[PDB]
Amino acid sequence: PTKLETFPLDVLVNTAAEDLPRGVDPSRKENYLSDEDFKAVFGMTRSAFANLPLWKQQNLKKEKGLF
Repeated sequence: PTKLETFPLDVLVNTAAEDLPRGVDPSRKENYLSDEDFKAVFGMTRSAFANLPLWKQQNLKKEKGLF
């Protein structure tokens, strides 16, 4: 599929739900971070993060303003 559009970390964290770009799945904001931002925010690979239980992915994101 087409490579996902990336958005700055500050935009994904600080945008009202109603104003979120239509192409962003609000439950998977991490997928729209650049690889650099994902690494800075989570400190692990995308696949390692995806292997954590869903509730743990969400809980980590909540504190980080991404869920």
